[PDB]
Amino acid sequence: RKYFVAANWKCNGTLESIKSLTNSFNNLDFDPSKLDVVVFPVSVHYDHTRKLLQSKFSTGIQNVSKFGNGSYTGEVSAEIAKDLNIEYVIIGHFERRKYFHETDEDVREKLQASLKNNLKAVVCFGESLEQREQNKTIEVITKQVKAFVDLIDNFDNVILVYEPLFAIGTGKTATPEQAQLVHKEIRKIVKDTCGEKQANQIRILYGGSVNTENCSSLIQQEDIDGFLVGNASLKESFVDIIKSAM
Amino acid sequence: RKYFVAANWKCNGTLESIKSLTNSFNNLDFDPSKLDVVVFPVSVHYDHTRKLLQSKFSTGIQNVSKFGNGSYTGEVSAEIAKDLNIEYVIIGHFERRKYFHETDEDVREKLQASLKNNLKAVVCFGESLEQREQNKTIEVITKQVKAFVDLIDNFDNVILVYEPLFAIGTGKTATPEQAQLVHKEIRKIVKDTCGEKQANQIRILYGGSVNTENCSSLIQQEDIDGFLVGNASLKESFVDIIKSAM
Repeated sequence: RKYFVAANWKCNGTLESIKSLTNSFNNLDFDPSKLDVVVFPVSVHYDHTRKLLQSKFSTGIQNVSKFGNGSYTGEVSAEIAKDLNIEYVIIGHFERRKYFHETDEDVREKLQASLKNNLKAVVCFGESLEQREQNKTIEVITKQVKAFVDLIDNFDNVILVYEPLFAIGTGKTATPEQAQLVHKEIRKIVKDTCGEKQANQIRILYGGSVNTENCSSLIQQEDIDGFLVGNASLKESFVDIIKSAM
Repeated sequence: RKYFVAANWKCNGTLESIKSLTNSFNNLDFDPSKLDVVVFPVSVHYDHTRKLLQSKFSTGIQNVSKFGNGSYTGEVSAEIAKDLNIEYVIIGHFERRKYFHETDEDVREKLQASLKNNLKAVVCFGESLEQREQNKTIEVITKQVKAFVDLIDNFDNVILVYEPLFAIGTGKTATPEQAQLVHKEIRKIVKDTCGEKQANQIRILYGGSVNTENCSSLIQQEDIDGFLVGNASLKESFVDIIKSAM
């Protein structure tokens, strides 16, 4: 199972900060055939970032439309992404489910659209704090994963990301042990619905808060195949996070 | 009052179609100091387009975030738009109100963020068929415009667009006279809430179906200062539509 480390720059960056950042990133010597390292800049920053990053680095966009080409002002369709040779796309990130009312139905349609166009997809899901305290974690995640999991035809092209919302900006922290449990269950769902071969083939990333300090203990976990890094990916120290997966 | 002709390519285009289209566009000879012509490509297409189009053409993006930089995956902030020297942004296009639940609230915050960052904004609004059959046109439009009109500090940097939804995809057609009445009322609203000077300065574009045939009859109208063109702007004949404003 090939490790997957992704940098979700989210809504951050300037042409200068990116030029400076990608420069550091490029100094890290790693074998792309042994590790997947993806960077997701802001859509308008894609071209700039892509030119600046060396081939060993994959690039994608933080969101894609559930509709195809057509009258949908402000959207980016998978057809357009394909035409642009954009490799990955993030779908269902909690920030979009939260602020932009994206639903599991949306996540499903977006995934289907992405795959139909040969885009690799990093699909996110997770439970809120309320959901965790009510002890509905497994339940919620099962409903979320089962909302799209039956569309995955190739388990190398779809990467799942567990976002423990209950730990993001709530004063709480997710421990490697806790993530390991959830990951194991997420993988179990995939097995029971797609098969063991698939379940062992698909990468499941930790989408919680990752930093130079906790990355090693997290990646160590059996069912944690890497992570979707937030703010830490906006600093040069991100390479040390990539290193912990080499 | 300087005429304003915009091309809202919406979610359309491939690197090749754009290369070809901008080619035609560049052939049109016009004085940018006398006429404002703006093209709004897909975010991931901005750069490609900007490089292909000549200086005489202004460019912008079809949407902008109501938040600033930070944790908002998939969004583009005004701060980022400014760093990239993106001149215009479209806000409140009915397509984002319809499919992406953008509210007047969202439009206000997006406009504010836009101006705060020195971006020029093309703000859209308009009533539905249901709302027109109930004779609530002026009422609805009055409510929409008054949701953001007080934020306008420079009436050259904000462009209003009246989108007659009741005539978009309903089989009905808006006549230059009908549009004119609304336009006059919209301007009247600005006059009373911002002053006469401002009112005669701000441009109010027609956002309905515009084509090589009806553009002249529309631009003729007193209070119609140009248009936000859709599918017609994806064709070479778009130049003719520009000509009708020269």
